[PDB]
Amino acid sequence: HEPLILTAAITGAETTRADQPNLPITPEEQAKEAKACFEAGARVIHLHIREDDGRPSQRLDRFQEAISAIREVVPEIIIQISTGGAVGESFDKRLAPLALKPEMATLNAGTLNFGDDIFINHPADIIRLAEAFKQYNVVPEVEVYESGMVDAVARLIKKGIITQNPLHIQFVLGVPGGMSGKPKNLMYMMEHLKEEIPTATWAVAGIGRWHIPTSLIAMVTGGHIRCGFEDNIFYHKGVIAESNAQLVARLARIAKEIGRPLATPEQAREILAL
Amino acid sequence: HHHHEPLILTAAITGAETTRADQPNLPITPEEQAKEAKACFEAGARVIHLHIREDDGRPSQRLDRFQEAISAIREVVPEIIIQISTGGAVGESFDKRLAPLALKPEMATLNAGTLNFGDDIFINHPADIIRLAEAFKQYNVVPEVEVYESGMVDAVARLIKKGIITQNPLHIQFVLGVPGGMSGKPKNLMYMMEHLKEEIPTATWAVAGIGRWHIPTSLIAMVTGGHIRCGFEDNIFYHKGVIAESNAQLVARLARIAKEIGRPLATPEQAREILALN
Amino acid sequence: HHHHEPLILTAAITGAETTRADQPNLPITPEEQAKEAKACFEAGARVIHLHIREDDGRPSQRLDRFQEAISAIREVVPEIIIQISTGGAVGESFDKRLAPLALKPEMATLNAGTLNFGDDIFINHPADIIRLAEAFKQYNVVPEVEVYESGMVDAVARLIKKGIITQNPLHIQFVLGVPGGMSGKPKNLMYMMEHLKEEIPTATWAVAGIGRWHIPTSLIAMVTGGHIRCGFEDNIFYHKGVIAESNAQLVARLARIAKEIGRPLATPEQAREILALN
Amino acid sequence: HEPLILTAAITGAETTRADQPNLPITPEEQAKEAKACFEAGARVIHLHIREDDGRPSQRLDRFQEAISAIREVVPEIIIQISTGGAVGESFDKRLAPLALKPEMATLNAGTLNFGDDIFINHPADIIRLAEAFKQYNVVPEVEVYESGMVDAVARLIKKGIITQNPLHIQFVLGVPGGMSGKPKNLMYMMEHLKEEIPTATWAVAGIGRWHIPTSLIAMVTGGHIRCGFEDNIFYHKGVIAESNAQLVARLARIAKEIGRPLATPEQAREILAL
Ligand SMILES: [Mg+2]
Ligand SMILES: [Mg+2]
Ligand SMILES: [Zn+2]
Ligand SMILES: [Zn+2]
Ligand SMILES: [Zn+2]
Ligand SMILES: [Zn+2]
Repeated sequence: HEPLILTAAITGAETTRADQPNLPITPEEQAKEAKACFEAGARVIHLHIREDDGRPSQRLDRFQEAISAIREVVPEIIIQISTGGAVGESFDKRLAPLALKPEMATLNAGTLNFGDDIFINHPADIIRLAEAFKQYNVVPEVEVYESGMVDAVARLIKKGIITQNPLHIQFVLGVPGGMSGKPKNLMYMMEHLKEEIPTATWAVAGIGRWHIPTSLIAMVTGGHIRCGFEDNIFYHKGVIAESNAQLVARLARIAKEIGRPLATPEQAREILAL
Repeated sequence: HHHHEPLILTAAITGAETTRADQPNLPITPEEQAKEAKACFEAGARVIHLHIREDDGRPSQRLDRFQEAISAIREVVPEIIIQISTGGAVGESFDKRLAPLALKPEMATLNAGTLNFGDDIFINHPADIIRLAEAFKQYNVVPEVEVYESGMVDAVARLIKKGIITQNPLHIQFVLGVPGGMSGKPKNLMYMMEHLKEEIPTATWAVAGIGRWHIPTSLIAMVTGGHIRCGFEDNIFYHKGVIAESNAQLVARLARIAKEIGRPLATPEQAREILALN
Repeated sequence: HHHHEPLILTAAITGAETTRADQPNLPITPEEQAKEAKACFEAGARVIHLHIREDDGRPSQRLDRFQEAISAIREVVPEIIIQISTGGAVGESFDKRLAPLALKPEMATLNAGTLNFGDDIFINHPADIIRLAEAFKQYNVVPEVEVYESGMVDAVARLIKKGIITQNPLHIQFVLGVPGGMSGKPKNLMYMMEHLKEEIPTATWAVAGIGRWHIPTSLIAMVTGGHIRCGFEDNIFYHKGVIAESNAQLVARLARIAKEIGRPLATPEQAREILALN
Repeated sequence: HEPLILTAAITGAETTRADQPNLPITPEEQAKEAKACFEAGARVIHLHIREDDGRPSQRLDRFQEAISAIREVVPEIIIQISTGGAVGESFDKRLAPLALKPEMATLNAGTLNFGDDIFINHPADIIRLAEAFKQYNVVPEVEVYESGMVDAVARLIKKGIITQNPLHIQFVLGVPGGMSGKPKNLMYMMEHLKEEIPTATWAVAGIGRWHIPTSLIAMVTGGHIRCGFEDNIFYHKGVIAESNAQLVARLARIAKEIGRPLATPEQAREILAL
């Protein structure tokens, strides 16, 4: 019965147009998808940007273009920019777009092996990013891939480095190298978070095949849900999705079947302390 | 992966306690139960969990009335599995609860313990559990073992060790949300499936969520390989404060959610195979 | 951190079922119980969970005999907390189980549900649970609420919501390992403490592990802030196949383990504060 | 009732002689400590080496000296060499001592932030180390700091990269950056491992204040236990330990109190598939 906030992670850094022909790459494509997602029930867009050639971008001008396009089509949507970017990107380039003063942005809470590579978040870089969030008055969404990252975040809170309260945690489950999205895991994580950061709220992203199991557990445990091509390009096993909005709409339908209302924009901002 | 695990839906259409005053759509007579069973089957149900009533709504244990209901359902929907309750109504004698196994249904419930049950006690004395287990062997009926608490899993495992229950694979029905029993919160259903895997590794399972626990138990079962029971016996509401129109309406919602997520419904043949009814 | 959580040890010295034939060292008479209570206190126990017996070993509920035992224990060890059982023996009437609250002990048990209990049923009808809860208020006695299954936690939480139990903080005693109840495996004790934290956030807890579950429950409790019950009522063996020499021997082992790990034993004053007995 | 294998991690890479005056640094000191630990109940020594000045070493000659000294005092002990070394050490230097053909050695299963630094185990380096274990016929002890590392190891098993069965996993709990040693966590990890790698055996190391909680849970769940100055220099809060053997002996006493037998050398080798 608690409202449900749906996030659409519409582009990401890695997904190709060859694999997912409906992948939005340009600001205009991203705005069109954001409108469809909003109408389907999404209240947050998790935003990565691309150059026209499809390579990942960290350019401030390009971020401003995408943010402006999305805002103009759906002024009420929450635009959450990524500070993760493409694995391997320099930390300075990942941090810089906070200067655009978005409403929300991601804050990655640890390092992990990530497929064939390593997604690096050095402890000193986490601290400097956390300080930049404060300086630009941006509300973090803290990305957690493993149990230990919750404790790490709790220590940064204790030290006064992360002062946001309530803090919003995004469990990102199913990375090869990170915690999987099996139900035991999501239950463990929400309970672990409740022990360590009792006032934190949470959402879950389930990569690939973990999208459905994470979503259905979150539905009935008060959690919020992320979906989209950044995490999963398939609507069913072996069946490419038509759009990010198709993925959002399924979650909206399930919420309607079970009687869990979707958050209004106002409710989403209240819950996320925006 | 859920795309490869057939889902068995059970409709517990009548029960012992639900009233026509609370749920105007409650099926009471054999004819009414047959009609509802057919609609439930068409909506995706493969098992009916059957209690019977007299025409005036009183719970019954009579063998003639059980046969009337069984035959009515079989005549219109022979494909569905008719699972007889041996739990019956509040305070019923154990003799009357056991007797209908002599009708040789495909399946019947075997309650695995005693618990406080609302304002009363649902009594299953250890010696009676044993004689009921013996009756399942005598009459060649497959049990569905009803579990309301952790310790009932251990109790069943002891009966298996003692050779009192030899059915393998054994089917366990978690019944969660009784006032006096374990609730249907997600932590609990996760705990129970994992506990069952430790104690009875080859057992299969279903969950029934009483009242407000219907939705949480169903969605967890969807994505953990469990099977799902619904129906007026357990829950008369489609949403909080919104009475369900029929048992089939409840079944159809579960079928729609399964279809959304790509989990196939068991065919009658698959339901019988999974439950070891052939 | 365990170095800062006092540990309350309870000795359940006699019980209703344990026999002198199995355990030659079992204390039966008030004098024997007093001697054992003193030795247990010296070994680290702060609470005695008291059942009484007639001289021939039969379980008793008589108020004159309860007063005799209580007084005998108080005379030699006034510091120990004497917690009266209201569970009593197999099949005992609820009237006789309730009556000793009129003796106004510091603490008494309040059994939170019915369960199969070995070959019998331990009956706690919902209406009787309520009238016992009412008696705790009438006689100004603090309850220790005995929980054998998950659903009993929910039942207690409902009585708190209804204002039937107003004791706060409430002390819960998990009793794990009864045949018919939840076992004392580590998964279970972890689940139960976490479930209790969700449902009754301010409750404190202890664990009793019947038989082979004594060691697993004790070591988990040591490092999770729980308190620990031991004694012949629950377990007559020091090791598998090795009879315990006394209840104090069991208490002393727990005290030694606490000392090894640096967890302090509660003083009598701390035990009373924690249990809200002042 | 199942036998208990105690491991003594006697030296490590970071502990100083100033903080723990009884820290063994030289091969001779390490041999003396190993004998005392063996007599107290230890069946495995987890071995890091130091130069005489106390800096961490990866020199093959120095490893051979330590291995020889320990072997000569207690021929029956199992000598498990570390391939973790000091955080920041080159992977080539970490891998090289496998050429000495020890009975067992550690195999770190992932990257994590580790205090102020990052303990790096690139996916390609994990693979090459796993292949070297096979080439030198060394049995791994696989070090796991987070849930996701279990899945990662399971994938390497599926691919035939890790073929050891039964595989021995060491949960290392309490690193700042890794999973903590709280009871919920250890219970979760043993159950998660049972789901993902059903025939694996396990031990736990609890860093610092997590030594006691991890040990007592392991005692009664069939797990094995690591202790020692590498992980914890305190016998009680604020009370420096006298020796690694003191730490081992407490665990032996608790095992004796509860009736869990210590593994004989033969039993330890059987359990660990040596
Ligand atoms: Mg399109
Ligand atoms: Mg010395
Ligand atoms: Zn992203
Ligand atoms: Zn029924
Ligand atoms: Zn008692
Ligand atoms: Zn090491």
